[PDB]
Amino acid sequence: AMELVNIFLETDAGRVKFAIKNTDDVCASELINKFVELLSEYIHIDQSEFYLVVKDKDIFYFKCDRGSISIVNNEFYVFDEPLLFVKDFTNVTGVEFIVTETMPCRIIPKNNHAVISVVTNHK
Amino acid sequence: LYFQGAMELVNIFLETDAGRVKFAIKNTDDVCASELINKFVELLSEYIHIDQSEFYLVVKDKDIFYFKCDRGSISIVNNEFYVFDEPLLFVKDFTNVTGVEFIVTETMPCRIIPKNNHAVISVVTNHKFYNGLSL
Repeated sequence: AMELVNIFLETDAGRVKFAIKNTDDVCASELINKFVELLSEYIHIDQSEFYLVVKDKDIFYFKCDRGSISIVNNEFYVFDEPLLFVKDFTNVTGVEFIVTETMPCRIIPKNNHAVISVVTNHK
Repeated sequence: LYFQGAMELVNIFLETDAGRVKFAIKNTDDVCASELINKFVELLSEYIHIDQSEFYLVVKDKDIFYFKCDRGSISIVNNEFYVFDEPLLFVKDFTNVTGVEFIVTETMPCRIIPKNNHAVISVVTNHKFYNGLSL
Protein backbone atom coordinates (compact mmCIF):
# COMPACT_ATOMS: atom_id res chain seq x y z
CA ALA A 1 0.00 0.00 0.00
CA MET A 2 2.92 2.30 0.83
CA GLU A 3 5.91 2.70 -1.47
CA LEU A 4 8.95 4.85 -2.19
CA VAL A 5 8.95 6.86 -5.41
CA ASN A 6 12.55 8.14 -5.34
CA ILE A 7 14.47 4.94 -4.52
CA PHE A 8 14.28 1.55 -6.24
CA LEU A 9 16.12 -1.75 -6.35
CA GLU A 10 18.18 -2.71 -9.39
CA THR A 11 17.74 -6.45 -9.93
CA ASP A 12 18.42 -9.07 -12.58
CA ALA A 13 14.73 -8.83 -13.55
CA GLY A 14 14.51 -5.03 -13.64
CA ARG A 15 13.35 -2.23 -11.34
CA VAL A 16 11.68 -3.25 -8.07
CA LYS A 17 9.85 -0.94 -5.68
CA PHE A 18 10.41 -0.61 -1.96
CA ALA A 19 6.85 -1.27 -0.78
CA ILE A 20 5.30 -2.04 2.60
CA LYS A 21 1.82 -3.43 3.20
CA ASN A 22 0.01 -1.05 5.60
CA THR A 23 -1.74 -3.57 7.84
CA ASP A 24 -2.42 -1.25 10.79
CA ASP A 25 -3.41 1.59 8.41
CA VAL A 26 -0.78 3.81 10.05
CA CYS A 27 0.59 6.92 8.33
CA ALA A 28 3.72 7.51 6.27
CA SER A 29 5.31 9.43 9.14
CA GLU A 30 4.78 6.48 11.50
CA LEU A 31 6.21 3.76 9.21
CA ILE A 32 9.21 5.61 7.75
CA ASN A 33 11.75 3.66 9.83
CA LYS A 34 10.48 0.46 8.20
CA PHE A 35 11.70 1.79 4.84
CA VAL A 36 15.08 2.61 6.40
CA GLU A 37 15.15 -0.96 7.70
CA LEU A 38 14.58 -2.23 4.16
CA LEU A 39 17.35 -0.05 2.70
CA SER A 40 19.60 -1.15 5.57
CA GLU A 41 20.12 -4.49 3.82
CA TYR A 42 21.72 -2.87 0.76
CA ILE A 43 23.47 0.30 2.02
CA HIS A 44 25.17 1.48 5.21
CA ILE A 45 22.52 3.63 6.88
CA ASP A 46 24.87 5.00 9.55
CA GLN A 47 27.20 6.34 6.82
CA SER A 48 24.71 7.50 4.17
CA GLU A 49 22.72 10.69 3.61
CA PHE A 50 19.62 10.52 1.44
CA TYR A 51 15.96 11.46 1.12
CA LEU A 52 12.90 9.22 1.21
CA VAL A 53 9.78 10.20 -0.75
CA VAL A 54 6.82 8.06 0.29
CA LYS A 55 3.61 7.79 -1.73
CA ASP A 56 0.57 7.12 0.50
CA LYS A 57 -2.33 8.69 -1.42
CA ASP A 58 -0.33 11.90 -0.97
CA ILE A 59 3.45 12.37 -1.18
CA PHE A 60 5.55 12.80 1.97
CA TYR A 61 9.22 13.81 1.99
CA PHE A 62 11.80 12.68 4.55
CA LYS A 63 15.56 13.05 4.97
CA CYS A 64 17.69 10.29 6.49
CA ASP A 65 21.03 11.67 7.67
CA ARG A 66 23.10 8.77 9.02
CA GLY A 67 20.05 7.18 10.60
CA SER A 68 18.50 10.44 11.84
CA ILE A 69 15.17 11.28 10.22
CA SER A 70 13.70 14.72 9.55
CA ILE A 71 10.51 15.89 7.86
CA VAL A 72 10.99 17.84 4.62
CA ASN A 73 8.25 20.33 3.74
CA ASN A 74 9.14 22.66 0.84
CA GLU A 75 9.56 20.13 -1.96
CA PHE A 76 7.27 19.66 -4.95
CA TYR A 77 9.12 17.37 -7.37
CA VAL A 78 6.81 15.03 -9.29
CA PHE A 79 8.46 11.60 -9.39
CA ASP A 80 6.04 10.73 -12.20
CA GLU A 81 8.61 9.73 -14.82
CA PRO A 82 7.02 6.67 -16.51
CA LEU A 83 9.06 3.74 -15.21
CA LEU A 84 8.58 0.02 -15.80
CA PHE A 85 8.53 -2.15 -12.68
CA VAL A 86 8.65 -5.80 -11.70
CA LYS A 87 8.21 -7.58 -8.38
CA ASP A 88 9.88 -11.00 -8.79
CA PHE A 89 13.65 -11.31 -9.10
CA THR A 90 16.63 -13.41 -8.05
CA ASN A 91 19.36 -11.04 -6.88
CA VAL A 92 19.88 -7.35 -6.26
CA THR A 93 22.63 -5.64 -8.25
CA GLY A 94 22.26 -2.02 -7.16
CA VAL A 95 20.17 0.67 -5.50
CA GLU A 96 18.69 3.40 -7.69
CA PHE A 97 18.25 6.93 -6.32
CA ILE A 98 16.24 9.68 -8.03
CA VAL A 99 18.11 12.85 -7.05
CA THR A 100 17.25 16.52 -7.55
CA GLU A 101 19.12 19.81 -7.24
CA THR A 102 17.69 20.18 -3.71
CA MET A 103 17.96 16.47 -2.80
CA PRO A 104 21.47 15.07 -3.30
CA CYS A 105 22.64 11.77 -1.84
CA ARG A 106 25.73 10.25 -0.25
CA ILE A 107 25.59 6.44 -0.37
CA ILE A 108 27.96 3.75 0.90
CA PRO A 109 26.65 0.46 -0.58
CA LYS A 110 26.90 -3.01 0.89
CA ASN A 111 28.09 -6.20 -0.78
CA ASN A 112 29.53 -4.55 -3.89
CA HIS A 113 26.07 -3.27 -4.84
CA ALA A 114 25.95 -0.49 -7.41
CA VAL A 115 24.78 3.06 -6.69
CA ILE A 116 22.63 4.37 -9.54
CA SER A 117 21.84 8.09 -9.64
CA VAL A 118 19.14 9.47 -11.96
CA VAL A 119 17.90 13.05 -12.08
CA THR A 120 14.42 14.53 -12.18
CA ASN A 121 13.75 18.26 -12.44
CA HIS A 122 9.98 18.16 -13.06
CA LYS A 123 8.44 20.64 -10.62
CA LEU B 1 40.40 15.20 -31.85
CA TYR B 2 43.24 17.01 -30.07
CA PHE B 3 43.69 19.60 -27.34
CA GLN B 4 46.34 21.97 -26.02
CA GLY B 5 47.09 23.27 -22.54
CA ALA B 6 45.28 22.34 -19.35
CA MET B 7 42.26 20.04 -19.30
CA GLU B 8 40.02 19.75 -16.24
CA LEU B 9 37.42 17.14 -15.29
CA VAL B 10 34.44 19.18 -14.12
CA ASN B 11 31.77 16.61 -13.21
CA ILE B 12 33.74 14.15 -11.05
CA PHE B 13 35.78 14.96 -7.95
CA LEU B 14 37.34 13.18 -5.02
CA GLU B 15 35.87 13.65 -1.55
CA THR B 16 38.75 13.75 0.94
CA ASP B 17 39.33 14.56 4.59
CA ALA B 18 40.47 18.01 3.44
CA GLY B 19 37.67 18.62 0.94
CA ARG B 20 37.07 18.36 -2.81
CA VAL B 21 39.93 17.46 -5.14
CA LYS B 22 39.98 18.12 -8.87
CA PHE B 23 41.41 15.95 -11.65
CA ALA B 24 43.43 17.89 -14.22
CA ILE B 25 46.02 17.25 -16.93
CA LYS B 26 48.42 20.18 -17.21
CA ASN B 27 49.71 19.62 -20.76
CA THR B 28 47.58 18.00 -23.47
CA ASP B 29 49.20 19.38 -26.62
CA ASP B 30 50.05 16.28 -28.65
CA VAL B 31 47.78 13.75 -26.90
CA CYS B 32 44.43 12.84 -28.43
CA ALA B 33 41.03 12.71 -26.78
CA SER B 34 40.93 8.95 -26.19
CA GLU B 35 44.32 9.03 -24.47
CA LEU B 36 43.32 12.02 -22.33
CA ILE B 37 39.98 10.61 -21.20
CA ASN B 38 41.66 7.24 -20.64
CA LYS B 39 44.07 8.92 -18.22
CA PHE B 40 41.12 10.26 -16.20
CA VAL B 41 39.54 6.79 -16.22
CA GLU B 42 42.86 5.34 -15.06
CA LEU B 43 43.00 7.82 -12.17
CA LEU B 44 39.41 7.03 -11.21
CA SER B 45 39.96 3.26 -11.42
CA GLU B 46 41.76 3.48 -8.08
CA TYR B 47 38.46 4.46 -6.42
CA ILE B 48 35.73 2.77 -8.52
CA HIS B 49 35.37 -0.48 -10.46
CA ILE B 50 35.64 0.69 -14.07
CA ASP B 51 34.68 -2.71 -15.51
CA GLN B 52 31.26 -2.52 -13.81
CA SER B 53 30.53 1.22 -13.74
CA GLU B 54 28.77 3.44 -16.28
CA PHE B 55 29.28 7.19 -16.00
CA TYR B 56 30.11 10.37 -17.91
CA LEU B 57 33.31 12.40 -18.05
CA VAL B 58 32.89 16.12 -18.79
CA VAL B 59 36.18 17.90 -19.47
CA LYS B 60 36.94 21.58 -19.98
CA ASP B 61 39.84 22.79 -22.16
CA LYS B 62 38.74 26.19 -23.49
CA ASP B 63 35.54 24.43 -24.61
CA ILE B 64 33.49 21.71 -22.93
CA PHE B 65 33.64 18.11 -24.18
CA TYR B 66 31.47 15.19 -23.12
CA PHE B 67 32.39 11.50 -22.93
CA LYS B 68 30.74 8.31 -21.70
CA CYS B 69 32.63 5.46 -20.02
CA ASP B 70 30.48 2.30 -20.22
CA ARG B 71 32.24 -0.55 -18.42
CA GLY B 72 35.59 0.76 -19.65
CA SER B 73 34.44 1.55 -23.21
CA ILE B 74 34.80 5.27 -23.90
CA SER B 75 32.57 7.12 -26.36
CA ILE B 76 32.16 10.77 -27.28
CA VAL B 77 28.79 12.34 -26.43
CA ASN B 78 27.42 14.90 -28.87
CA ASN B 79 24.61 17.41 -28.38
CA GLU B 80 25.10 17.99 -24.65
CA PHE B 81 24.72 21.46 -23.19
CA TYR B 82 25.37 21.32 -19.43
CA VAL B 83 28.00 23.85 -18.41
CA PHE B 84 29.00 22.74 -14.88
CA ASP B 85 29.60 26.36 -13.87
CA GLU B 86 28.69 26.13 -10.18
CA PRO B 87 31.56 27.69 -8.17
CA LEU B 88 33.20 25.16 -5.87
CA LEU B 89 35.94 25.13 -3.24
CA PHE B 90 38.87 22.85 -4.11
CA VAL B 91 41.94 21.64 -2.23
CA LYS B 92 45.10 19.94 -3.45
CA ASP B 93 46.49 18.44 -0.20
CA PHE B 94 44.78 15.57 1.61
CA THR B 95 45.46 12.36 3.51
CA ASN B 96 42.39 10.17 2.93
CA VAL B 97 39.85 9.70 0.15
CA THR B 98 36.40 9.01 1.59
CA GLY B 99 34.28 9.17 -1.55
CA VAL B 100 33.82 10.11 -5.19
CA GLU B 101 31.50 12.99 -6.08
CA PHE B 102 29.53 12.84 -9.34
CA ILE B 103 27.72 15.86 -10.77
CA VAL B 104 24.82 14.24 -12.64
CA THR B 105 22.17 15.60 -14.99
CA GLU B 106 18.93 14.46 -16.62
CA THR B 107 20.95 13.24 -19.61
CA MET B 108 24.00 11.96 -17.69
CA PRO B 109 23.10 9.52 -14.91
CA CYS B 110 25.72 7.30 -13.27
CA ARG B 111 26.03 3.68 -12.14
CA ILE B 112 28.98 3.35 -9.78
CA ILE B 113 30.46 0.41 -7.89
CA PRO B 114 33.00 2.02 -5.52
CA LYS B 115 36.12 0.47 -4.07
CA ASN B 116 37.30 0.33 -0.46
CA ASN B 117 33.97 1.31 1.10
CA HIS B 118 34.22 4.69 -0.63
CA ALA B 119 31.04 6.74 -0.66
CA VAL B 120 29.24 7.70 -3.87
CA ILE B 121 28.09 11.33 -3.74
CA SER B 122 25.60 12.48 -6.38
CA VAL B 123 24.82 16.17 -6.92
CA VAL B 124 22.57 17.56 -9.65
CA THR B 125 23.19 20.44 -12.02
CA ASN B 126 20.56 21.83 -14.41
CA HIS B 127 22.57 24.76 -15.82
CA LYS B 128 22.89 24.80 -19.61
CA PHE B 129 24.38 27.07 -22.26
CA TYR B 130 20.98 28.26 -23.47
CA ASN B 131 18.26 27.38 -20.92
CA GLY B 132 18.84 30.55 -18.90
CA LEU B 133 19.88 28.90 -15.63
CA SER B 134 23.69 29.12 -15.78
CA LEU B 135 25.98 31.94 -14.56
